[PDB]
This record gives sequence, C-alpha cells and structure tokens, in this order.
Amino acid sequence: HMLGKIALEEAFALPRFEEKTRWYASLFSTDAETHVKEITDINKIRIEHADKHGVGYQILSYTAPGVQDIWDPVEAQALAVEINDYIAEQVRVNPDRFGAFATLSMHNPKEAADELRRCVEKYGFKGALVNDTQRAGPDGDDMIFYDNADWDIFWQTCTELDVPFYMHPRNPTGTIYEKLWADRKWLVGPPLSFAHGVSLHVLGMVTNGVFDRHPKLQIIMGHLGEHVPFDMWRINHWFEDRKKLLGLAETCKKTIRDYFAENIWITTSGHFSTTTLNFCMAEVGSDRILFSIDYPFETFSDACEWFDNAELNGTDRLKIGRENAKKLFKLDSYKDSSA
Amino acid sequence: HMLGKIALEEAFALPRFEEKTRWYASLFSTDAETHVKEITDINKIRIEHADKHGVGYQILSYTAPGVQDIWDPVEAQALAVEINDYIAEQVRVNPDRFGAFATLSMHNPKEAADELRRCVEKYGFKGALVNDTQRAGPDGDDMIFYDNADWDIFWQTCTELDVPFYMHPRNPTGTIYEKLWADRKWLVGPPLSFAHGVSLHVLGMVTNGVFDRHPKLQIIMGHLGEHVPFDMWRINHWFEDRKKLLGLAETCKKTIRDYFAENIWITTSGHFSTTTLNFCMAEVGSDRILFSIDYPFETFSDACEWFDNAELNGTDRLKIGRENAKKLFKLDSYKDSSA
Amino acid sequence: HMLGKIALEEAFALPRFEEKTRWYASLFSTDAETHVKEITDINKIRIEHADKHGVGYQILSYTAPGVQDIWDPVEAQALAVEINDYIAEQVRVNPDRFGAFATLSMHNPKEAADELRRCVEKYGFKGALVNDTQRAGPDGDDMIFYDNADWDIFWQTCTELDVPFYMHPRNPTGTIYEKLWADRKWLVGPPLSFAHGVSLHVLGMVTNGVFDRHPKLQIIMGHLGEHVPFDMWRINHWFEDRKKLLGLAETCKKTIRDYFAENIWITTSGHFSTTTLNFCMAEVGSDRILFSIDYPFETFSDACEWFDNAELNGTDRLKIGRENAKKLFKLDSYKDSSA
Amino acid sequence: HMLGKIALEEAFALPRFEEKTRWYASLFSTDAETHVKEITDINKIRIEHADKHGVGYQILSYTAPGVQDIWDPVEAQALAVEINDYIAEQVRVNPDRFGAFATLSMHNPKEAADELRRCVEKYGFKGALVNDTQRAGPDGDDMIFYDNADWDIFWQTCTELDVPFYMHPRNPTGTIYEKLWADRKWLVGPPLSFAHGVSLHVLGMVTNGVFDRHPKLQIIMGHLGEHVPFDMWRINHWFEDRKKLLGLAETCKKTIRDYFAENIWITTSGHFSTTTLNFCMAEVGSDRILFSIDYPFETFSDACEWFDNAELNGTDRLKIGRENAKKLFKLDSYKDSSA
Ligand SMILES: [Mg+2]
Ligand SMILES: [Mg+2]
Ligand SMILES: [Mg+2]
Ligand SMILES: [Mg+2]
Repeated sequence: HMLGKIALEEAFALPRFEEKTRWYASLFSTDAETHVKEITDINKIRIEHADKHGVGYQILSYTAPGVQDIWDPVEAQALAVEINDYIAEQVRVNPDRFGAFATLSMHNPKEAADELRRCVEKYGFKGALVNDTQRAGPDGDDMIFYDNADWDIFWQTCTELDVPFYMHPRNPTGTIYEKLWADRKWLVGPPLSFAHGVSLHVLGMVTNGVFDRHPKLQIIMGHLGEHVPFDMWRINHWFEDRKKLLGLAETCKKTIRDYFAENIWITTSGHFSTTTLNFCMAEVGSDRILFSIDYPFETFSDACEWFDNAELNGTDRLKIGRENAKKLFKLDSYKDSSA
Repeated sequence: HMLGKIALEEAFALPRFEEKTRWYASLFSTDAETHVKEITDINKIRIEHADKHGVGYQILSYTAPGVQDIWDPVEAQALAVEINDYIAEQVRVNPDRFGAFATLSMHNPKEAADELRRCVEKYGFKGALVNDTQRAGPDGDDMIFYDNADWDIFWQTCTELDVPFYMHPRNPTGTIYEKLWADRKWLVGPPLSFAHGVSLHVLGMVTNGVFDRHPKLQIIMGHLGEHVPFDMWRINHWFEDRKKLLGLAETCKKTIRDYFAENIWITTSGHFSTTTLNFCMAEVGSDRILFSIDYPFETFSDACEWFDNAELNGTDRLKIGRENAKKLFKLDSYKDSSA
Repeated sequence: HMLGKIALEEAFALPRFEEKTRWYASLFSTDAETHVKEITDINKIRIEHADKHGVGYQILSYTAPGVQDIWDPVEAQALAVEINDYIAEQVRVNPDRFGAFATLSMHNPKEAADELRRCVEKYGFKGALVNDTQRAGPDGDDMIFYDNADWDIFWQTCTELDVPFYMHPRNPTGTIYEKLWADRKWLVGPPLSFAHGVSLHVLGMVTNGVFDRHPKLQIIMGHLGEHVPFDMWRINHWFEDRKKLLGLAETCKKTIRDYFAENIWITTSGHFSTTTLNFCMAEVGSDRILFSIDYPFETFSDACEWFDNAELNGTDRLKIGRENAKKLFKLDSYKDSSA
Repeated sequence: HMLGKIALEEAFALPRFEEKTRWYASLFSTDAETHVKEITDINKIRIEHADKHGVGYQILSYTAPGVQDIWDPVEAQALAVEINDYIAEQVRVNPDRFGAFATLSMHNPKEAADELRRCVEKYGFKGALVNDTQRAGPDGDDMIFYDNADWDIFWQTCTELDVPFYMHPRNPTGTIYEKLWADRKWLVGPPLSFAHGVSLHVLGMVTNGVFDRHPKLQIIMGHLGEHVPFDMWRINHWFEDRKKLLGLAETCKKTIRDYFAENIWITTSGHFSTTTLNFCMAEVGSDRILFSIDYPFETFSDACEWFDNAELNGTDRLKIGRENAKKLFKLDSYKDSSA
C-alpha cells in the first residue's frame, strides 16, 4: 500500500558473467533461470516488480562477491571501472526510478577514492557498496580490511562528497572457508557467515577509531545490522565497563550506542521480521533503519508485502519506508516520492 | 528478591594455574587481584555472593579456554581428569549449593564419553561444559568440531545419561586469530568473537543432523544464544525456503524453530538486558531460557540485581530464574529451591 | 497450519431471537444476513469454517448481552435454563468438536450457583461465560457486580467443580450509556466500552479479595485482557507503592502479578496483533494466554490466518494454540488434539 | 545522566486550598505532610529535585480535579483566572526553569477560548491542561465534553495560537462514581478510572471529527496514552473493517493511526516501564512520546532514575527526553537544553 518506497541493497550482474552468475545461483537460488534473467535485467522486469509493489526508487549495486573476488589489482580496477560505466548508462533509462552505488576495487585507498569520486562527480552515484574485504595476495587468500589509518584518505573522500558506504557481505574463501565452513557449508551466506564477516569489519571500524577520525562518515549494514543490535547491551557493557579501562579508549572515543546514533545505519534487507524490526527500533531507533529488499536473492513480494502489511505506526512506516533514505541520500522527487 | 535461583555458567580455575589466570584476567578483568581470588575460590567468597543475591544452586565449570587449549591429547586428558576429581572434592563442602559440569578433553569421541560417564556415574555431575573446538595438530592451530558422525558415540552417551551439553566460547588462536582478529583485538571475547565461534559450532550440529540422530540431546548456549535468536527468522527463511531445496534437507530434517523447541537452550549469562530477554522470549520461548551469571567475569550484583528487578511476569520469572533449570537438571531440593 | 486449535469465545443465539440478533448486527456486522445465519448455526457452517482453519475444538457460549440484559429475574432464569438445555442438545451432534459454557442469570448467587452446577453435572459444560454485570432493578438501570461476599457461594461452586469463569463484555445501558457513550456511540463495543466494563469488574474482584477467599478460582478475559496488561506496571505500582499502604491490603492480599500468575487468563479474541501478543507474553506470560476468535463478530479467516502465520516460537504457538486450554479444561481427545 | 530533560505533567495547588489538598492526598499519597509542601512549592523544593535529576524545564499545571470540579460557572471562571494570574507570577522567579499551561473553566467554549488566549498572549503560557470533563448542572452531576461542534471556536483558538491541549484525568463523581466505582474504590485514579475517562474523551474527539475540522490541533495524553496504544490494532480494526462501513466515516475521516501520527501525543507520566515504552514505540512511535513525571503524585527519583538508566537507543532517549517537547512547544534555551 505504501508508495514511493526506497530500496538500496539491490544487485545486478554484467551479462558477460553468466557462468559465474549461474554458479552463484546454484548456492543461493531455487530458480536459476529466473535468477539469471532478474539479476542481469535493469529496466524491464525490475521496474515491473517495483511498479507492482510500491517501490519508487532503487539504488542499484553490483552482486557479491563482485570486484572483491578479484585479487589481481589491475583486473579488479578495470572491472570496477567497467561496471560503473555500464550501470551509469543503464540507469539513464529511468533516472526517477534508479540510482547507483559505486563499485570499487579496494586494493588501494587512493585508487578507490578516485573511482568513487569519479562515480559521484561524473555520474551522480549515491555512495559506495563494497562486499566486505578485498581479496588479495598470490592466490586470493589474503584479505584487505579498511579499518586502519591507510584508509583515512578514502573515508575522508566519503565525507567530503558526503555519501554513505554500504558494507555488504561476501562468501568465505580459501583458508577461512576450509577451516571453518567446508564441514558445515549450508551455513555459508545468509544463514550465518555473511553477518560474521560484516559485523567483524564494521566493529573493527568502530574500535579502530574510523568514526573518531571521520565523525561524519555514514556506514550502512544490511539484514538489520548483522547481529549487532542483538548484542548492543553486551557490546556496550564489554566496552564501557571492561575494555575501555584496559586500553580500548585509546582508539575509540564514543560508545557503541553513540556510533549507531551518529554513523551507522541498518536496513531490512533479507530480514522481513516485524518482531526483530521492533527490537531493532528499540536498540537503534526507527530513525536509523531503512527499507531494503536484497533483490533478486529475495523477491519484491516477500519484502514489500511484509513491510506494507506489518503492524507499525504511521510515523515510522514513512521514515523506514522512504523518508530516512530520502534525507540521507539527499533525494528530491523520484516516482511517488511524496505519495 | 527471588530466592533459590540457579546459575550454571560459573567458572573456576585450578590454584596451580595462577600465571595463566592472570594473563587471561589482563584481557577480561579490570581488577586482576579480585579475579584471581574469585576464580579460584569455591566455598567462601562464592557462597557469600550467592547468599547475598538469592542464588540457591550453581553448576560450576572450568574457565575457558580450559582443556580445549591443550593440543597434546595425553596432557589434555590428564588435565581434565585432574579438574574433575578436584571440583568433585570441592563441591562436597556444600552439596545443596553446588553441582558441577564435566570438564573434558575432546580429542577423541570415546575418551570424552568415558570421562563424562565417569563424572556422571561416580560424582553425579550434571552434564558437560566444553569451550567450543578442541585445539589439535602440531602447534595447536587445528580445531576439532563435534558436528559429525565420529561423535555419535559421544552424543549417544549424553542422551543415555540424559545430561545436557553446554557449548561455551573460547578465544580465537593461531591462523584464525592472526587473520581476522589481531588487527581488531578489542573485539576478542564477549564483544564479538565468542558468539561467532559458538553459533558456528551449534548451527553446524543443526545442519549436520546431530539432533536428527540424537533427538533427545540437550544443548545449552550462553549469552542469550550467541546472536542466533536475532536471526531466527532469517535462518528459518534461508533454510526452509532456500537451502532445504538445494540439498540441506538430506542432513537436517527439522526447522531451526523445532530445534529450539526440542533441543537447544539459551542462558542469560553476560547479557543482562530485559529488552533482549523479551525479544528472546518471543523467538525461543520463556520455557527454553535459563538464568546464569558468567561469574567471575561478570559479577553476581550485575546479574542478580538485573534479573530480580526486571519487569517480568511472575510465571516466567520463576521459570527462567530456577524452574526451567530445575526440571532440566532433575534437581530436587537445594537451598531455597521452593522459596 | 497449526491443527487442533481450541477457541473459546465463540457465540451463538437462539433462532427465536432473530429480531434481537439483527439489531445487534446493525451495530457490529457489515453483513447482517451472513451474521444471522452464522450466529444461529452450530453444526454446519461453524464446522466447515473450523475444518478449513485448523480449529479442532470450540467451547460455545451465548451472545451478548444475553441473559445479563434481562432484569426480570424470573424471565432471566428461564431464558438461562432454556439456553443451556438447547446448546447441550446441539453439541451432542458433534461432541468431539464442541463444548459449552453455562449461560446464567446472575440475579441471585445461589440461583446462579445451582444452574452452573446442573450444567456441569448434567451436561458436562466446561465453565461459565457471563456478559459482565447483570441488569437489575425496576427498569434495568441497576447493575449487579459479583466482586463481594454475597457471591462467595457462587465462586466456591466454580472452585468445587474446578471450571473457569469467562468475564465477557456487554454494551453499556441506561444512565451509563446516556451519560458517557450516547454522544460518542461509535466507541461502544470493541473500540472501547467493552474493555472498560470487563477490566473494572475483574479488577474489582482483585481488590475486593475474591481471589483471596477463592485462591483456586480461574477467571478468563477476552481481547488480550481488556487493557489490563498495558497498565500492569502502573497498576502494580499504584497498588504496592501506594494504595496498599492506605487500606487496600485489608481486602487484597497479593500483587496484581500474582493474580495473573495464579488466577487470571487472557485470550486472543478479537485482537489479532503479534506485536500486542508479544507484549502480553512479557506482561502476563505465554502460559496464561489462550487462542480464541470471537466468532461470528470476527471471522475464522482473520483469527486463524493471523495466528497460523504469526512469527512465534514453536513452544508458545503450541501452548497458546491448544495446550494451555487442553490442561485448564481437562480436555479429552478431540479432532487433531495431538496433530 | 541525561541533562536538560523536559517534564510537562507537573502539578501545583494554591496555598489557600490546603484542606482540599490534604483530602486528595489521603487518596493518593503515603506521606501527606510532604505532599502538601511539595504540591504548593514552586521555586525551592521543586527546583532542588529538578537539579538533582537532570530536569532543565518544567511546564506546570493545576492539580486535579481543579477547576473541572466546580459546577458554578461564575465561581469556576474566577478560580481559573485566579490560578493563571498566580502561576504567571510564580514562574517569573525562574523563567528559564518553568513554563505553565493555562488553567481553564470549560463551562463555555467562548469563555474558555478567551482565557486561553489571555494566558498565551499576556503571559506566554504554552498551552492548556484540563482535567477531563467540566462538572456542570445544579449539583455537578452533569459532564461537559468538548468533542462536538459547539467547541470549534475553542479548538480553533488552540490552532490559531499553535499550542497543545493536555487532556488530564480526574476522579469520577456523582452518579458515575456511585454506580461503577464506589464498590471498588481502590481502582479510582491511576489504577483504572483515570485512563477510562481520558481515553473516552480523546477517542470521542477522534470519532466526532474534531481533528478533521482542526487538523493542526495537538492533544496530549499522560500515562503512556491511557490504554489506547494497547488497543491500536483492535480500535483500528473495529474502525476501518467495521464501524467505518456503518456510519463512522461520516464524522471521522482518517484512521486512528493517522491521528496518532498527526494530532495525538503521549507522555511517560506515571508509567515508568521500559517494556511498555518499547511497545508504545512500536504502536505510536518515538517521535510522539514525551518524557514527564506526574509530580508530586510521583517522585522525580522514580521517574528520572527509570528514564536515565533505561536501556534505550541514543536517538530516542534524546527525543523523548527533551527534543520532541523542545519542538512542539517552540522552546528557547533553558537550563542544559543542549547539554
Ligand atoms: Mg544483498
Ligand atoms: Mg562464561
Ligand atoms: Mg466476544
Ligand atoms: Mg497527573
């Protein structure tokens, strides 16, 4: 029933990666043929879905593992440049229905900053979406995290442009996959491993002072915050009453609740649970929660029929459904933006 | 105000491990001297705490990382035998205030089964408490999980004796610690890494059919279930509507909600949050939630003043506070058990 | 999807009162012709609905205002006897699908007690359902409440027979209607007046010590408890921290939370809200909540699609759906009672 | 711990009414001597309490039953004028700590409108606080409600001046008291009668179209909204799916959720329950909830220790604590208003 909703964890893939798309679909889809069509389509099926389910505007991003799977830095950068130019062309068909996040190679802080800057300045992209750590090293088994001082130039570029960064999950690989996941492979993806990666990375940013050096940085997590709201009391307790007396305060000057009020956002992607939503409204606040789908790994129908029919007060339905994203992404006037 | 409460995530250490105790305390205590006294004391300070805060009965267990830190299997087994004999002597001082969980070396399924059987039959121990995977391999960098068929003889010993198994966390080590945690070390322990380990292990048991082969097995998680209640909707969705159509149903015959109704328990250790407690009552049911403290890493005062004063209906305060544990551990008559 | 559900706030009317039935339907139904057929039907339409929606057992009761609308005590008693004889015959047709509550004239405690006894001992009725106060006095402008010593013989009969009493609401009338409701008549019934009546009567029983003199008496409230769980904190505060120091303790020996743990039940009748149900789970506890519908004022479809599809842990779905009622009413097998 | 809090359900009484003040205290206080001093004190004890507990600003209002108890309209109007003149002088002593609501005789819409206007325009009062219906008729047994067209000139004055109206409760009297409450007198006041009165009056305004004819009018309810959020689902169901098809739509153009999003506010006065506050956050939304105390019937300590220590996200603590009220009342700087 609500119109003009905003979704922003919505993936596409390049048509030339059909084999990679189908392998990934064998993990995370029960209808490979529809998945292939839907994840490559931009302007037809995706708009029909949005028109049926009251989604006015979507910010598109590249599927996982995406560029973060590419440990050759020259190929990785070329892939990201290609994706960004491709999606910028595709969204011109429906500029009042589609924005895009920058796709980035994250091997090098300045290289990523430049390409994000290009995407925002040349194309009006809305921010960056990155699938956790960048694969690096001779066989891809090394991981590049962004929660350190080398990445200050990148985070400062995010705050200068005043665009958010969405920390999306990706599958475990190499040594980590072999050691922890191969003997329980059905837990890979949404059931467990996705949250473990994103929460590690974002809390790393918390405790390594990224939001102290970059107080205006906005960071977005999908799936209602990858377990983090559940432990808000536990993390805050073990920060303020424990680790902050043992040295953590050297690199982390605010409480975990402060960072959720000032820096961190969560979305409803892949977590269509009113009971959890209500719990998240208490632990993080309706102001910091955004509607999102996780299409085409989730369907518009599951996400939107859930949200439209959830028992929820009118104030927060509007805020979560569009008005929070409207203020954060400086969005004026898209289809049904004030309906 | 409530008397006769039961706590069961309550740690002790052997007096001869003072150096190891103090290093661990440097990570997780702000008062090393009191921690050393409290974690070694059984029958004086611990009883004074319990008497002040209405805790009638406690099931004691060995501190983490405990025997799971020992990758030499002969030393590991000897350490566990020693701990079990030691704690059995100590609790005879106050049999109406103290029980114990078996401490186990988990290098070998039958060896562990035998020692659990010895602990239960000879000493009346209440079950087993194990700190996640057993360290193994030449330098301790290998991990032994119990979610496979080799461990059927062990789980069958748990159901034959009809005693629960408590899956407690331990710190990351070796390769995992270096790769994921060293650059964000303040997240080790309660803030994050503990839950990531236990939830992986228990959901592994779920998806590898442990509770299908052993339908009566009772498994206990601390800290309100190590994030798992937060994702009950998400896990159930990605099981029943996704992975269960791609092959997961071969080794996992019930829903994740079924397993929480029939097999899995959570406790309130280290998570003194009424808001999270209420959310857990919805996602798992008051019947499956047990009071616990996590002493001496948490204080009786934080845990018991929280629980005693939490806004909660009388039915569930009794059940969570003692009556659930009373039925599960076949407990008759301890101090204030019906007060 | 849940089978064997038990509903117990389900009304019927005698065929000969079609005129009263249509007048009541002009207030509370948007489909009067269907309402007339549904409220008089017992063994055909009602069964089909229950077969479609997983409802194995129903305890039937007489529509409001029912006998409580009759202020001639001789006429009232005769209608009560007439109704009980009628419904006892009707439920013989499908005894594994239906039980009944006694319908009573509440003009005289001993008279009400004897007719409840007859219903239980002659017909096997499961308790009583009464529509709030009994209209009395020359023009029906007086109200008979049952929260006083004259009614001890009646409450002692409920506890001797060990069967609950369901405090159902009825419309305001007479002076009360004219002074408070006539100028805001759309508030009459479910929107507000109903809960005001029942909550006053039941909290009267609390504060006049009915449950003190009859500690085994079980009292049931519909509609998730007629506002009372919302004010559980506030009522308990203004009792224990205020009125109990000024005189209330003289006739009220326990806390409001005790009485909800020991004497009071609530049902989901006409209140198909998971958010409010979760809150009631916190404030009264899943053990004290019973599924129910409020047919034909509510549909089977609304009530059952809500409950069957509500996000809820498996333990409490089974308890609220049937097992709480199976125990309170000592029910034998019925259709799908263990499905 | 939160500084600069705003409370706005805070009562005072005129020194010359000590006899009425002590009689009311024999109903609602366990310490009459302190209550007498506290309810008459403005600038000493009240300030000390507020300094100890982080309350920067208070909007004062006249105790119940106040002017609404006076059925001589000439006497009523003169007491109203007397009270407003008195409190305006008292609050000059500490204008950065205190504001006031207008006290009104509600016998005549135009008379009430003019005295509200005088209070706002001469004294800078922030709105009106009225204790439910105005006692009227020869012996005060009639009630004047304000949910009708005769009161349009008054509601238009509230919207012209752009200041809210706080619907406070008062005791039942006369025929209503005798018929419903005299036999269960411990329910009078906070336990039940108060909410029944306010919720009836405010929902009357809804269903008689006051907010339709005055869409900018703001109405405030104490005590987390006098049961109404509990029945939000039930009221909305029986409006939109029932009464709105039978005639209600004629005088009621929007849903109950709309009116809570657009017109209605609730406060935490006398309802210091985090569990119930979370539920109200789901059903009405944190943007529509204001901190308040209900002093001196409640203590600063109860209200403020609850709110300052309640587990709550930082965004909503700031909004409920002060920022919601700072905006609704267009407040200038006050003590710690940005602390
Ligand atoms: Mg996604
Ligand atoms: Mg522990
Ligand atoms: Mg009914
Ligand atoms: Mg008040």
